[PDB]
Amino acid sequence: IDLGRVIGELIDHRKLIISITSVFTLFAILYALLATPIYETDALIQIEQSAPETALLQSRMILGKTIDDLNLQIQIEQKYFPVIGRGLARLMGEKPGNIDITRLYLPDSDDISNNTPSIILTVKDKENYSINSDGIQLNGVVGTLLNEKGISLLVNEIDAKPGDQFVITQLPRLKAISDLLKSFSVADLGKDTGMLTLTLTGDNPKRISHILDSISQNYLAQNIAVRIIDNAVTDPNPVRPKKTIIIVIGVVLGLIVSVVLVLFQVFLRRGIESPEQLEEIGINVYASIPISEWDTLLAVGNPADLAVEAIRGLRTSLHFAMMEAKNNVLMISGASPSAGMTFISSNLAATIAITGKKVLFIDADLRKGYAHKMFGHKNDKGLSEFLSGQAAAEMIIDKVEGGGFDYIGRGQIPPNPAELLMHPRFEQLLNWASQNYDLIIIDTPPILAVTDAAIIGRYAGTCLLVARFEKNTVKEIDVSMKRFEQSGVVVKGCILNGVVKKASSYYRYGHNHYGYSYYDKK
Amino acid sequence: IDLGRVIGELIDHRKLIISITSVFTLFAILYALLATPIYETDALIQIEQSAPETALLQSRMILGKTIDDLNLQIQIEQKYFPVIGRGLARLMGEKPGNIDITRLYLPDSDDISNNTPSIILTVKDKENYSINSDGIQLNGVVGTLLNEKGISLLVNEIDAKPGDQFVITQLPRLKAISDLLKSFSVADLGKDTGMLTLTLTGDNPKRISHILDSISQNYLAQNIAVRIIDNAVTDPNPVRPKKTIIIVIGVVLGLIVSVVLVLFQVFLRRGIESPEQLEEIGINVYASIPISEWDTLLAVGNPADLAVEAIRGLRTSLHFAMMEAKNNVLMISGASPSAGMTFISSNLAATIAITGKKVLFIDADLRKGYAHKMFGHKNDKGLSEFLSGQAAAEMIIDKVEGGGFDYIGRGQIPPNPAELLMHPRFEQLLNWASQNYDLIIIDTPPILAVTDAAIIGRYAGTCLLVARFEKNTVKEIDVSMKRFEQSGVVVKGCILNGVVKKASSYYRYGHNHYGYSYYDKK
Amino acid sequence: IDLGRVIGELIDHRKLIISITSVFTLFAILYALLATPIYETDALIQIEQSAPETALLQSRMILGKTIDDLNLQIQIEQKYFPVIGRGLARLMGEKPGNIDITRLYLPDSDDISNNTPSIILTVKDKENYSINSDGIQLNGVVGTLLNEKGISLLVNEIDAKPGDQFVITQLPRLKAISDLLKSFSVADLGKDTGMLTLTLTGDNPKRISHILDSISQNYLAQNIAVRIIDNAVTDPNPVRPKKTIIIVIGVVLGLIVSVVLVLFQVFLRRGIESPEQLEEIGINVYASIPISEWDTLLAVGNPADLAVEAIRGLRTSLHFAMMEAKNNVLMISGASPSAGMTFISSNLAATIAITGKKVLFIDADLRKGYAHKMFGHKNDKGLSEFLSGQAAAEMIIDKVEGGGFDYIGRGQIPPNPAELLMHPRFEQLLNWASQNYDLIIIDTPPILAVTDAAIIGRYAGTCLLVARFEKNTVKEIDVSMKRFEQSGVVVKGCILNGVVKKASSYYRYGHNHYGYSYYDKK
Repeated sequence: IDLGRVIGELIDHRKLIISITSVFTLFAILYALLATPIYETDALIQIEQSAPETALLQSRMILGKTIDDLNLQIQIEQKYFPVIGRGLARLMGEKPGNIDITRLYLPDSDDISNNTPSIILTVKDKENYSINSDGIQLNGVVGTLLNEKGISLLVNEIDAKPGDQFVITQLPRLKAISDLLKSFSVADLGKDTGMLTLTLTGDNPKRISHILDSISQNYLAQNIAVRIIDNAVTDPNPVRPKKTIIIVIGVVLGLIVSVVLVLFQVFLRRGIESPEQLEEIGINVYASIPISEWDTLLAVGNPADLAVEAIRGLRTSLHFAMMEAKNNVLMISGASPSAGMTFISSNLAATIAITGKKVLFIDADLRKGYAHKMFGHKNDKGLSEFLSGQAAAEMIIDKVEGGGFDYIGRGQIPPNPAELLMHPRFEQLLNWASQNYDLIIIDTPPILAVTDAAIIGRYAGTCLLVARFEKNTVKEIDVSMKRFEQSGVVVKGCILNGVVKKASSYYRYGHNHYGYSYYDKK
Repeated sequence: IDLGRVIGELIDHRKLIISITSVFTLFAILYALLATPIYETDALIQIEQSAPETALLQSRMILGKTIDDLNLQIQIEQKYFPVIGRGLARLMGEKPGNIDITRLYLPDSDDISNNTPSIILTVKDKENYSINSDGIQLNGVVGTLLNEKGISLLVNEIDAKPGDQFVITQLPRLKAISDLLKSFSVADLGKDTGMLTLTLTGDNPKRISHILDSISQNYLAQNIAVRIIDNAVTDPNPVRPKKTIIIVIGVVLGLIVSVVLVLFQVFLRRGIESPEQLEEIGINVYASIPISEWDTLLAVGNPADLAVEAIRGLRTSLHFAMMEAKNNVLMISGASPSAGMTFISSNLAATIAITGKKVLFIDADLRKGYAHKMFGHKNDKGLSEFLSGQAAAEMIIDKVEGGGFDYIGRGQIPPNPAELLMHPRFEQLLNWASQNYDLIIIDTPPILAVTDAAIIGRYAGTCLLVARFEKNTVKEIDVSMKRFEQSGVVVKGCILNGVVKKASSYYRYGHNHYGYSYYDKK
Repeated sequence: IDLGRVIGELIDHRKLIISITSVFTLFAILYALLATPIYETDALIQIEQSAPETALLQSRMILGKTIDDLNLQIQIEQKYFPVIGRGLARLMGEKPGNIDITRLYLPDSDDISNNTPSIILTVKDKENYSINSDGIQLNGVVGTLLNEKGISLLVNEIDAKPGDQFVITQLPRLKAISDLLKSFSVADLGKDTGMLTLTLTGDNPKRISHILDSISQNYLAQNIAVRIIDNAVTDPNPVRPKKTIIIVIGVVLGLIVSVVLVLFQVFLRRGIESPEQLEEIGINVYASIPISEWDTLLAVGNPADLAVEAIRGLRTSLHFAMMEAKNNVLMISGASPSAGMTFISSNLAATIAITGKKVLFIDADLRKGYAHKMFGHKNDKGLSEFLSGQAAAEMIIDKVEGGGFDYIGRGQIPPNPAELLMHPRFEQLLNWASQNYDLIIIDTPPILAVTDAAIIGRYAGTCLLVARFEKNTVKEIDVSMKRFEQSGVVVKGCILNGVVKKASSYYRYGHNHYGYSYYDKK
């Protein structure tokens, strides 16, 4: 692989790459805008050492005094049902509702796991409120304390709108200490100075400054039984989430994921990429039919289609290739199902019939042939009925309206399709057809599925394989040709079908084999 | 090997990989959820150095005082018969039963090895209990102490349900010290500060906090004859087992074990992977029969089977390959036993007999031929009886009901099978059969087992080998062909049997050689 | 690639390289000249340690005293609508207007986000001024304080011109401290000395010296309740923007961007670079027509053109190449549209007609042929009308005035162009034309677009392909020739059209294939 190859692959997979990168960036931006902002407050303490003082500041004695003074064991959180309800409410300009509680004694369930009892407070108005611990409803008012059902609660100064719910947890003293200790850090900043930098993170900018002031003052009173230089102030710019580094990572992560997925699809695909791959093995490619964007025949409904023009090129190439053959019978056989053989063979018959030639189309796919459905069908007396002996040759030939050629349907699906084609009536039909027509085109099932095409190929003077652009493999075509040759059927060449324009073909090889549209635009 | 090869191997062995990875993850999750949770309590001590104080804290003098104060030599464990009975009981929400014992004097067996005497206490109710040391049953009550059979026991406040057994061990003082010392650790956390961080691990969160408080207080009283800043509190989140790192290791370990086992099976397998391996040595492969999911013949019970369609392809390939031969006798010989020769040869005779040809099936496997059992048999007068001279040719030919062809059974297993086939009656049978039939198909034993096929191959105009997909080796086929050629029998080609769809074949080679199913689904 | 190749590529892409480098340097110079200059003032303090004194200097206590003394919370900025209005005003010699404010109390909106209220002061004259916070207009005079609409303002000594607007923000105390702290740095400069180097950056050289003097004096008074050696003086040379390193980076960045863009265009282009690329595949190139700087024919309006001289070379090469051919019919077919086939074929007919030969020009591009428009047309009865049978051969032949040869127009665009060319009237026309003319030149559509040229090529004794210099690929030509050969049309060779002089061709190959102009300049 070279620079041209990888750049062509990027150009071809640009849509997948952009989609993956864009969804990654969207997730990164949604995270950076919905994650709760965490502020950081700092303070400065003058020590008259400071290494044992650092461990004393983070001790449960100093921090425990802060939990008790500020009631940090009363956890109050705004209620939001999703994991994004808090982020989007902040985006919508909704100010976070807050309630002040000074006394909270829950019945202390203290079960196997839930050591943190919780209730749900629903704001009814500015004054009164409701409480539901486990469905037990209790109505309370600011001021008057509540002592009912083993639940003591004192809510002061409800600052919110009616309908706001609040999860009120009474976490144990050690947990409240452990939460404060996890967000509280102490540094020396000079490693020799008597200066300690107390920092505290949290989602509430005002609350974390009151806590850090309490920690500094409780440590101050404890030491005198030291100087506070800078009291705790909260940085108004949140330190997390760091939006820029999250979005940039979302871009880089989306890009590298896109590349490795594209790099795998390039290294794992085995389908045909160009007619050159077939010609490298010695397989003559007579036409490359591009994908048509469009029950009528394409060569009649849209004669100017880019696919029909490539079929006209096949017509002229076949005319020079079909001379010096045994007979005027041309067999067309896809290598795999859904290769587009009936698309090519029926439109090829149309492009040759308009040239004034008498063409007979034989849908000899007794298993899955649908040429009768496509042309309009008196489905009785098809090819099956003729091979079985219950129909004459003149009774199975029909004319296509949007055609120009005669066509023979497969008939009713026989139980022994391969055995019917071996009947001598089949060769007698082709010998009779070879005298009343200029060209006989025969659709056959794929040789890698059944052997029907090998039997029919014995009576055809020219045999062509139909390969799908990306669905069929080069070796798949080579096995198909060798299977025909093993049964005495020489394949004249292959027809690549369903070619799509790709930039990687333009850089790996010097051509894309898609075809130029050519008309005066009017 | 390339990326395509390894990815195809992963796709083919995905079931083994997923099974191994899933059982590894299941074991890891069962360990992470059944291992007893171990909590960690910590304390803070202020030293006014601290390096000799660390060694004094872990001394048997300080720790020995703790063992005596809290009776740590009385080991009490809830009784569970399996290694998982404690884990699952905790999962089921069953609270662990605990009993308080203050006096435990066992008869002190002190034998060669068991220096730790043990008894089994069975809770009968809230008040009384039972005791069985070595089968000697003793009934005791909370309160009143027990002095019987040299066993002193004082159980206080039994907190459990009736039926809970308890193993009560009286371990020596040094062992109790060694157990505490193993879970007790001392650190300085500043390497200069007078701060010591005493930590203690254990399965009981309340007990380890009482022990660490005792250690701190016994060290405190001993030093004043120092300040305890933070008393021992237990972290409610267990430090072990670390579930996430155990499960993630279970995933990674299952994956790497799956890969190396798959990597060995890929590097150790020698069987045929595709018909290309045979054709690389110059062995013509006339058909690749896929594995049929299905005593009737497959070509009659299910004519539309994917295996029968590949046999129809063999029929058309054989017709073109059998012309220009000496006679109409086709010999089919597997390279190894259970290669599927009789599956192919009997179904091939059916697919050719429906074409209106007279086919004779000769089961010339006088050792293990079971064609008579498969078709319905008048087992008397088979091929053996004819070669021995006790049966006429017209008396050994039988007709298959679900057939269409005539068949000759092997007969009774002769003592000299190879010698019977050398009798001139065998060639006279084939010369007679060659005049009353269009094709004679002969089953023969594998040439690498016996020489019966080499003898029969002298009279057959066409000889084909049947190879099993993965069971037979390429060289195994090459040795079989060369052994025939060494005896004057030229093998026309090979028939690969039992092909299964594999993604690795699609990436190593450009084709899988399995065959496309082709029918209108109705 | 070698030194010659890369140097030739640089010479050929010199215009793109110079343009990119020049726009990069222009942006860098505009940045270096429009970015606001930032001055740096420094002071020297003598400490009698200095490590805790450094942290005390940057404390909010010392810096907060400076904000209050100098009213640093009153932010005054000259109003400029663009991001360059301040830079260019400084370039134009306009001195920055400044107003002195001592009292600023805004109504303190304090909404969700905007914690910094702002107003807009518009200077009306030396004495009075106007104020608009949110559209509310207020008129004030220097001296007399304003207390209206909850806005307290005291503006002293307006030094500006009437019309100058000023954004007056009252930022919070912490923000003003954070802005000063961000630009204030303290260093020791000896790491042991009692010398502290206080430095302060800012856009106002006089203001930053007053602030740093305040910081030094507030720290001096605070410490005595230390020696100031060097009072704060501002370096008159701004420390930023560093113009030289910005411009030099603009040069280097423009160069490396130019190189990588040129390096990609060289590695991504696949078009033909020289006639040697075609001859390496075995394609005979009979002429290389250079780009002509110029509805008349080029070979008549400017016979001395460099393109016409190369066509005269094609004429002499064709004369030697067209002998020993079946007939005197020459077909010319571009490989892709807009290849210049009609430019070459019509001018080639002119250069051969002046030699006294009778030439017939057949515009057989029934889809997009415009030869009739170029020569002057009685558009009725073209080639289409003749093939359809509604026009005689003698009625479709016309004479070109600026010609010398006869020409046949395409006629009205037929619905079946490819089918009309297959009519036997086409060969009868050429057989008749071959007897009344010395050479017949036939324009045809590109073979990679439609098959019209393959049909016409069957009756032409010589067939040539027209390749565009850079638009067509070598493989594109090779596919075109093989498609003709697949239809029984042998292409005699190719004609490279639109060649442009390039230095890289002179270094990769030994020639540029552009052609030397040759005339006596008079």
